[PDB]
Amino acid sequence: MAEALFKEIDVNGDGAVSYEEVKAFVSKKRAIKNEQLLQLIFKSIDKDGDGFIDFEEFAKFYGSIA
Amino acid sequence: MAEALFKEIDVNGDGAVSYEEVKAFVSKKRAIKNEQLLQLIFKSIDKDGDGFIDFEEFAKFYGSIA
Amino acid sequence: MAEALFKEIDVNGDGAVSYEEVKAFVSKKRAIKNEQLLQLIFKSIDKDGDGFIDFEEFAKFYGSIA
Amino acid sequence: MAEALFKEIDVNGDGAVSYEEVKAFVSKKRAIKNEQLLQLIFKSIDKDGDGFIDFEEFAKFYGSI
Amino acid sequence: MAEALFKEIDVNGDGAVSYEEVKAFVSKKRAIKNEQLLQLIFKSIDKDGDGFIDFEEFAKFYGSIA
Amino acid sequence: MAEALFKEIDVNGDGAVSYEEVKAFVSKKRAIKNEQLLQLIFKSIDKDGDGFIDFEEFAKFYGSIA
Ligand SMILES: [Ca+2]
Ligand SMILES: [Ca+2]
Ligand SMILES: [Ca+2]
Ligand SMILES: [Ca+2]
Ligand SMILES: [Ca+2]
Ligand SMILES: [Ca+2]
Ligand SMILES: [Ca+2]
Ligand SMILES: [Ca+2]
Ligand SMILES: [Ca+2]
Ligand SMILES: [Ca+2]
Ligand SMILES: [Ca+2]
Ligand SMILES: [Ca+2]
Ligand SMILES: [Ca+2]
Repeated sequence: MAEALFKEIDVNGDGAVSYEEVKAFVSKKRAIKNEQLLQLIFKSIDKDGDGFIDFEEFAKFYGSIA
Repeated sequence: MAEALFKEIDVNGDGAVSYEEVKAFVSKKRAIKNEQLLQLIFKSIDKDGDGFIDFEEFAKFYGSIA
Repeated sequence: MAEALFKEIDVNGDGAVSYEEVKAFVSKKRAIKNEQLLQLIFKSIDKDGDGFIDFEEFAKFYGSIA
Repeated sequence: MAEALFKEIDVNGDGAVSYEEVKAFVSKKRAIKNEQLLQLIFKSIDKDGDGFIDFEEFAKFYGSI
Repeated sequence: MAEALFKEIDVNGDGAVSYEEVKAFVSKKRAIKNEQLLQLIFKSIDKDGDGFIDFEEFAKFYGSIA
Repeated sequence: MAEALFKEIDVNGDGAVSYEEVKAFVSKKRAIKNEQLLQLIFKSIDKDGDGFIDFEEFAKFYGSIA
């Protein structure tokens, strides 16, 4: 929704989005999306869900990128 | 023109472009392009040209993309 | 192979790949690839192999973009 | 909003987002973005707003970029 | 070292890799990688494995990306 | 140079660059730039300049990046 996005970009809440706030916001979103993708990928490799990739989980991932 | 393009990369003026000067140039050019693009987008949203994006301007922009 | 790669990624040598480890490795590898490509490009201009592009080399390159 | 977003990827209105609709939505969204950008760029070069870039306009623009 | 990859690129078996063979290979590999990634994302959201994202599954996804 | 560029973009030769012309050109130039880069890489691997990569050239390249 238009209103919430505005409030999030407007960090100093003065009701004017500056160029610097736009730039910060775009960088922040890009960072968040890249971190989300990497976690999604990690969780896909970590079959047994324990937070680590063992050598057998790894080996399976690696043969399968084909 | 040839000299001018070389001089732009050769930031310490020694008449030779080092590998670090190439890397720095490739970064600077990419950063300039991204600034230019972002500034252009910004200016397109900033309908009254006052250097800031107000909620009204922001709603008009959000609405006309999706 | 998978083995060597697992070892490379497992920087702390504890036999497990952590998410922090995956992040480090992805950043490392991205950086290496960029550096390889920029080196390959630089080497193709640096015709005498001395580690600098001189103006003559530059003009041979600027001259040839066809 | 999750419904708004869902209802948009779900092109055929069957309440199910297929893999093909994901792939199409991703492509569509990429296309629209690029077109919008190219529109802005063009407009920025076409100072007099006549719908064409003349060599005078192209020359200015070739200045900065 | 490199033999399997060279043979995979060298599609006509002449013991040479041509520019067109390299190009066809790079495109082929890029197409498969983009497919594997998008499939991975899809599958992570399709929790019941039925090949569709239903509204519950999607809301869990979109909610989970904050 | 600029006029050479402008004339190249002005496909219909009417002295004006249209929006359709700009679109046509961006796709063209994108394609050209991607070919040019792949070409530069290829040429760097093809040490003997016969226009083909033989196995000993390929192995050398592969080793250099491994
Ligand atoms: Ca503000
Ligand atoms: Ca695990
Ligand atoms: Ca220098
Ligand atoms: Ca304004
Ligand atoms: Ca104002
Ligand atoms: Ca470890
Ligand atoms: Ca040199
Ligand atoms: Ca559907
Ligand atoms: Ca004009
Ligand atoms: Ca061949
Ligand atoms: Ca499902
Ligand atoms: Ca024309
Ligand atoms: Ca050769």
